[PDB]
Amino acid sequence: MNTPKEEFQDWPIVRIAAHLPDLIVYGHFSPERPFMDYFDGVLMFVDISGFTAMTEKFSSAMYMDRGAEQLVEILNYHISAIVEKVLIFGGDILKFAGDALLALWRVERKQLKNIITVVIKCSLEIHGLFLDIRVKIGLAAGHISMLVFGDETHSHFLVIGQAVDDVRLAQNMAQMNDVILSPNCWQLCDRSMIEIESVPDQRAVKVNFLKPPPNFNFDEFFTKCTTFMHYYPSGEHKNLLRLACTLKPDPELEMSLQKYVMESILKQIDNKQLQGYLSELRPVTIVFVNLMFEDQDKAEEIGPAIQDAYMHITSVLKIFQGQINKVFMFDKGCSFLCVFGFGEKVPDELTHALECAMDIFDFCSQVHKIQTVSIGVASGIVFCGIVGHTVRHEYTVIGQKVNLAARMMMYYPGIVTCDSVTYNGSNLPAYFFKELPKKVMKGVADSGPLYQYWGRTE
Amino acid sequence: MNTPKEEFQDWPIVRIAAHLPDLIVYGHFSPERPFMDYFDGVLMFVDISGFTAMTEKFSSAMYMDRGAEQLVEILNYHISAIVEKVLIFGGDILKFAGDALLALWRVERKQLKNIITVVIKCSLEIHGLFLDIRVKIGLAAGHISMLVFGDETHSHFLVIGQAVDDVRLAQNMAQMNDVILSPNCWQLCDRSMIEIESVPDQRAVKVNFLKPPPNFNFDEFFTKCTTFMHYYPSGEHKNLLRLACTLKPDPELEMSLQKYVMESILKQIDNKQLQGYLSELRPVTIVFVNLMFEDQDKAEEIGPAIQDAYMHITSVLKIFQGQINKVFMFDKGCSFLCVFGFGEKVPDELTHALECAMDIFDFCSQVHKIQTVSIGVASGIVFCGIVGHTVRHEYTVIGQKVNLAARMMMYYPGIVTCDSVTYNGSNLPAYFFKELPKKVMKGVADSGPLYQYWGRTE
Amino acid sequence: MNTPKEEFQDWPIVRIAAHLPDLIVYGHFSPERPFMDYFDGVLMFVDISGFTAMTEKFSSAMYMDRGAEQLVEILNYHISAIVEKVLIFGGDILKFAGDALLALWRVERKQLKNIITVVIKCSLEIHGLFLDIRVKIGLAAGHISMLVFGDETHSHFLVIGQAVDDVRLAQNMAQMNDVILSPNCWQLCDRSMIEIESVPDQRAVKVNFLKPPPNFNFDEFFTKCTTFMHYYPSGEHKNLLRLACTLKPDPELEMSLQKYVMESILKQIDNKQLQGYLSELRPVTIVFVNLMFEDQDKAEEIGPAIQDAYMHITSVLKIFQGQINKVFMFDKGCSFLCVFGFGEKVPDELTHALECAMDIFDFCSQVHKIQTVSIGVASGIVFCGIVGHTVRHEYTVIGQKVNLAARMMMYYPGIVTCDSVTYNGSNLPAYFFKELPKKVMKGVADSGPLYQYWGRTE
Ligand SMILES: Nc1ncnc2c1ncn2[C@@H]1O[C@H](COP(=O)(O)OP(=O)(O)OP(=O)(O)O)[C@@H](O)[C@H]1O
Ligand SMILES: Nc1ncnc2c1ncn2[C@@H]1O[C@H](COP(=O)(O)OP(=O)(O)OP(=O)(O)O)[C@@H](O)[C@H]1O
Ligand SMILES: Nc1ncnc2c1ncn2[C@@H]1O[C@H](COP(=O)(O)OP(=O)(O)OP(=O)(O)O)[C@@H](O)[C@H]1O
Ligand code: NA
Ligand code: NA
Ligand code: NA
Repeated sequence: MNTPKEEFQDWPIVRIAAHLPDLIVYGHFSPERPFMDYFDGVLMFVDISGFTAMTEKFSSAMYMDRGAEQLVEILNYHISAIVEKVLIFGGDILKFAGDALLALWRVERKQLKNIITVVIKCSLEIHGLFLDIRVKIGLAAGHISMLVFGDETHSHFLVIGQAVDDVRLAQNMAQMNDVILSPNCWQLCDRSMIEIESVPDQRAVKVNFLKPPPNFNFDEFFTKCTTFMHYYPSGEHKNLLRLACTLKPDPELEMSLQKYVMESILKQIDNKQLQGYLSELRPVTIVFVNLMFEDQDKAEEIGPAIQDAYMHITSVLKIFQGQINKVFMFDKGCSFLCVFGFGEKVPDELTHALECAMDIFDFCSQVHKIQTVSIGVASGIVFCGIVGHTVRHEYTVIGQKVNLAARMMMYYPGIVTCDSVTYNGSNLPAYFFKELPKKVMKGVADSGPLYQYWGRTE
Repeated sequence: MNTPKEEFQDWPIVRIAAHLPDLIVYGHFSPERPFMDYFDGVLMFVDISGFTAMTEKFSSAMYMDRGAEQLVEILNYHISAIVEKVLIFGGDILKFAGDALLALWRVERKQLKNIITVVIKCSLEIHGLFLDIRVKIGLAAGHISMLVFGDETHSHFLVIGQAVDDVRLAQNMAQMNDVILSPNCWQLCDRSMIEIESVPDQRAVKVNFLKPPPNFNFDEFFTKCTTFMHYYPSGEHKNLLRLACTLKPDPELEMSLQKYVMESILKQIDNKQLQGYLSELRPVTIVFVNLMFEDQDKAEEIGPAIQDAYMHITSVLKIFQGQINKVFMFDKGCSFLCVFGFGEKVPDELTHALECAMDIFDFCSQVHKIQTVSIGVASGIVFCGIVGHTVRHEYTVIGQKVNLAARMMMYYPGIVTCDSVTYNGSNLPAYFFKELPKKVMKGVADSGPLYQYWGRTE
Repeated sequence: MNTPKEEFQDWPIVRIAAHLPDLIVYGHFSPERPFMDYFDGVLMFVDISGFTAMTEKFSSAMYMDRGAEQLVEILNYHISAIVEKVLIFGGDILKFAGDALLALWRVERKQLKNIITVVIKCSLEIHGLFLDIRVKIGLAAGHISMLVFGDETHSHFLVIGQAVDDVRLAQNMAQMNDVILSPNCWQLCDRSMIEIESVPDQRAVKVNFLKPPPNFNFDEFFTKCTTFMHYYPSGEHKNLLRLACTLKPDPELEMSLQKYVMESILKQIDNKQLQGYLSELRPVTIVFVNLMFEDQDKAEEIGPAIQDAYMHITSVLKIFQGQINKVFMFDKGCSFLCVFGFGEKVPDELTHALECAMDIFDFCSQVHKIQTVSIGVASGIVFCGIVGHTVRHEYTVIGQKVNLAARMMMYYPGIVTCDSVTYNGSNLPAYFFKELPKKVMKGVADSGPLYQYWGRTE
C-alpha cells in the first residue's frame, strides 16, 4: 500500500493566519468588545532605518515605473531574514509598521530573565545581518496588557502598558545599530552575562556584548527555554517556521481571524485578484490620529475609550472613503494610521480627508477618558504593499508623508494639522485654515508650510 | 556532470486529467458515438451527508460574503481525505456529484472476491475518518457497462447496469454511517471474513466488521491484489497518488480529453482566468432531466437513445444558454443535471429554463426506447465550484434547490415541474401552469407550492 | 534551535534572469552604447525542424480554439529537454528564435579543443532525444565578439564574427538530423576521437560518432573541463540547472537586466497580468529588417552603425506601434525581427507597417557603413509566446509568415517587399507597389503574389 507524499496545503485559513501573530491565531478569546487580557513578556521593536528615503528615490525615472515592485522586493528580502531570526528564536511577530516590526516572547514571570538572554542573542544576530540601511532595536520586559476592539465584522488588537511605552522609548534612543534595553529589562536581566554601556541622560542601557560564563551552552540553554514556548515548532513540525503553517480549515476560526485582515487582502487570498496589484507607489492622503489618555498604561480605563472612538472612526471613514491601515500605541497615546485613496477626484479626496479628520477630532474630544486628540494630515506618493516573510507578513505603508503626518500630530497636539499639498489641493476656502509657525521636527528636513484646519466657523 | 532535480511538471494535459478517471484518461477507445464497453468490477458510492444544509447556512451574514470560499475550503478538506483513501486503496474515482462520489475497482471476474475485501477495508477506514457531517457508503459488484456519448467537441460518459443500480439502492438505505453491500456483492464476497447484520425488508446487508483469519496479513494481501491493478503507482512513482500525474504532452490525447471538461474550466487551466472565480454561491436555475427506459441495464438499447437525446439537449441548451453540469444513472433512469445562469435578466432566465425544459420534454418523449421523460426545475442560490483533491477533482453544484429539482422529477414523473421561485419569477402567464398536490418528499422539508409547466396551449 | 527549510525564492530578479544568458546576467559591463567585448568559445545552433508546419495546423478546428495552448505545451516539452542538456553540459543559452536556439561555451583559447568534445557529446545526446520533428545542429568555434546596443531604457545584445557566420552556415547545411562542424571547428577539434564524413561542395563536416581512446572517461574529462566554466552549478548548488536561480535582489542589477525584457513580460513577472495571455495565435504583421555591412565580422565598424540604426528603428516603431521581437546576425547581415499587432484597425496596421518599413529603409540606407537595407513585410496568424524551460526561456514568434518575411528580405535585397495579404489589406493605392517576379525560395512552397513597396512618389 503506498504512503504517498502529502503536499503542503495552502488553505485560505493558513494564508489568513500569515497576517496575524500566534497571540490572536491561537488566542480563542471572547468576541465581546473591548476585550482585555494581561500577561508578561519581553518585547523587541526592530526598525530598519532608511527605507523611507529609498521610497522617494524609487519614484525616480531610473526605476522605469517598476519602483514599487523593486522596493517591495528589496525590502522583503531584508525583512524576511529578520523575520526568520525572530521566529527561529521563538518570538511571535505582533505587527509590521512600514520598515519596522514588533515581536513578543510571552512567558511566565519566573522565565523573564532567561528569555531576555534569548532575545538579546536574537538581537545581536539580527544586528549582525547584511543600500544605506541600518537596524535599531529596542527591548523591554515586564507586564503587558492586550486589548481587542472592534465591531461585528472588524477586529483590531493592541498591546498596552509600561513595557510597551518602554520599548518605544528604547527604540527612539538607539543610534544606528544599537540594541537598547529599557531600564526594567536591564533590571530583570542576567547582568553577569550581559555587558553594557551607559546612555546619556538615560537609565536605559546599550548592549555591547554577551559574555557567557564557562559552562554556558547556548543550544542547551535555548532548549530549556523552549519548554516555556507553547507554539515552538517541534517533533514532526520542527522544519516549519510557524505552527500556524499546519492550521486546518475551521469555519469558526476563519470567521474570527478574517475580521483582522482588510477586504482587498482577502480578495487576493481567495485568488480573485492578481497579487501584483497591491504593491504600489500611489498618491494618498494619510490621516494620523492620536488619542492621549490620563493613564495610557491602564487597559481597563483606556479600553472602553478606544472602543468608543473606534466605533465612530470607522463609521466616519466609511462615509469619507478612508481605511484604518494600522493601530499602535506611541510613547504618547493610541494612534490610528488612516489612509484615503488606497480614490475620488483629488480636490475631493483631500477635502474628505480634512472633513473626516475634523469630525473624528470633534467626536473623540468628547469621549470620556480621552484627554487630547491630535490629527496630522499629509498627502503624497507612498508605498502600499505586503511586507514581511511568506509565513508572516502584513499590508502596510511607507513614505515621507506617513512620517510627516506622525510628526505633525505629535508636535502640534490638540489640533488638526495638514501639509501644503493638502492645503493647496483641497476644495476648501483659505480661511478654514491657519498658517502655523515652522517647528523643527525630528526626522523631517522640510515640511513646506504647515496649517491648522480651523474648520468652517470662527 | 550534474544530475539536477527535475521539477513536477504541471502541464495542461495533467491538469485536464485531474478532472477525469483512469477509465477515460487511459482508455483510448473509438471516437464514434455512442461507444459502449463491458467489464466487471466493484463500485463504491460515498456520500457526505450534511453539506446541503451547510450550504444554506454559508449564505448567512456571519460568513461576511466569503461563504463560497469557506464552503469549498471545508468541503475539500474532508473530501480530499476520502479521495486519498480511495486512491491509495487502488480505486479510480469516476465522478463527483455535489458532496458525493463514485469509485470503481475494475478487475477480471476471478478477482472480484478479493477486491471486495480491499474495498470493504477502504470503506471502514473512510467511515473512521474525522460540522454535522456523516458519511454513508454503498458497495456493489458485478457486470458494468460504460457508455461514451457526445458530439465532435463534447464527450460524456456513464456507467450502466445492475451493479450500478445496486450501488444507488445500497447507498439510499445506508443510515448515517453505514456501509451497505448490494445483494450481489454479499453473494460474491469472502463471507468468512466479513461480519454483517441484516437489513429490514432488504436483501442488502450492513457491514459490522472485518474478522480476518489467523494467517491474514492485509499488507501482503493488498500487494497481491495490486497485480491486477493496471495503473497503481509503483516503483519510481510509488510516492504519487495517481499515474496520471506523470502524463506527458500529447496533442491528440489532450484533444480527446478536453472534450469532457467545460470551457470555463479549460480557461482556468490555461491561466486565462483567476482560480477564485469559479467558487461561488450564485442564483441559478436547475433543470434536472430524467429519462426512463424499458430496460435501463442494457447499454446497446439505451446507448443510442441517450446519444439521440443528448444531441437535442445540447442544441437546445445552447439556444436557451444552459449547460450540462453532470450526467448519471439514478436507480430509475438516466439523469441530466443542467444549469442556467452559471446569466440573462431574471424573468428571462426563468422563462428560458422553462421553455428549454418543455422543448427537451417534447423531443425526448419521442425518442425510440425512451419510456418516460420527467423534468424538475428549481431556482435559488447554489454553490458552484471545483470539488475534490488536487489530483482528482471536478466542477459540481451543491444546494437545496438541486436536491429539490431531483426529488420533483422523481415524485412527479412524466411531466415538467417547477418550484414557486421559478413560477413567480417567470415572464409567463399563470394558465401556462397547473398548481400541483403537495407530496411528502424524502429529503425535503418544505418545497413551497409546486407547479406543472403545462405549456402555451391547452 | 530549529534549522527550518528555506524555500526557493522566486524573486522578480530571478524571474527576469530566466530571459537572459549568463553572458549578460553576470556580465557587469559599461552602460554606454555601443559596447563591445571580445572572447573565444564554441557555439551550438540547434533547430527543431517542423514546428512552423505544426503552427499552421494548430489553427485548425480540431484544436477547438486551444491551439496556442497546445502548441506551446508540446513545444516547451521538447525544447525544455534540449535546454536541460545544454545546461547540464555547461553551455549558456544566448537566445531562442522560434523553435531554435543558440548556445555558447565561452572559454580561453587553449581549452577550445577539449570543450569542442563536450559540445559534440552534448549534440549527440540531443540528437538522440525523442509529431514530424527533426533536430539539426550546427557547431562552430573561434573568436567571438559581443555587441550591446540600446538606449536609456532598452538593451539588446548580439554575437558577431566568423564563428557566428560559420554556425549559421553549418546549420543551414544540416540534413534532418545532422550535426555539422564548421571548417574551423573541425580544424580545432580532437580529430583522433571524432569520426566524420565529408560534405559535398563543402569544407564543413558531418559528425558520425565519437570514438574515445582506451583510457577515456567522459565523466572525468567533463570534470576537468568544469574548471574552466565560471558559473557551473557546484557544491551546495549542484542540484540547480543555473547559478542564476540563486540571484538575490539587487535594484541596480535588476534595473540593468530588465531593459532586455519587454514590458508585457515584466507585467507578467510582476503578477499584474495572467500568464495565459501571452501564448496566442494572433494575426500580426512581421517586418523583417536586414542590414548588410562591408565587413560584418568587425564589431568596431558595425557596432556604431547598428546602434545608429537601432536609435531610429525604435523611434519609428514607437510611432507606428511595432516592437522589436528579436535581433540576430544572419549569414548575411544584422536582422531585426519586428512585429505589429502583438493592434490598430487592419487596413491601418498594414498601412503603418508599410510606412514604418519605408521610413526605416530610407533612414538606414544613409547610415555610414550600412551597405544595403532589405525589408520583408508579411502578414498572417503567428504563434506568440514564451518558449523554453522554466529556468531559461524567452518570448518569441513562430509561423509561416515569419519565415516568408525572412526569405523575402534575403531573396529581394535592397528593397522593401510585402506579401499579398499585406498588399491587399493596406489602405494604400495600388501604384505605391510593383508586382514582382516569382522567385523559388528555400523553405517556401507558395508565397502567393509578392510586391515591392515602391512608395508614394515615382
Ligand atoms: N506604517 C508606517 N510606515 C512608515 N512609517 C511609520 C508607520 N507608522 C508610523 N511611522 C512613523 O515613522 C517614524 C520613523 O522613525 P524615524 O523618523 O526616526 O525614521 P527611521 O525609522 O530611522 O527611518 P525610516 O523612516 O527610513 O525607516 C516613526 O516615528 C513612526 O511613528
Ligand atoms: N451534483 C449534485 N449536487 C448535489 N446534490 C445532488 C447532485 N446530483 C444529485 N443530487 C441529489 O441530491 C440527493 C442527496 O440525497 P439526500 O436527499 O438523501 O441528502 P444527503 O445526501 O444525505 O445530504 P446532503 O444533501 O447534505 O449531501 C440525491 O438524491 C441526489 O440525487
Ligand atoms: N523568431 C523566429 N521564429 C521562427 N522562425 C524564424 C525566427 N527568426 C528567423 N526565422 C527564420 O525561419 C527560418 C527557418 O529555417 P527553414 O526555413 O529551413 O525551416 P526549419 O527551421 O527546418 O523548419 P521550421 O521552420 O518548422 O522550424 C530561418 O531561416 C530563420 O531565418
Ligand atoms: Na522606520
Ligand atoms: Na449528498
Ligand atoms: Na526552425
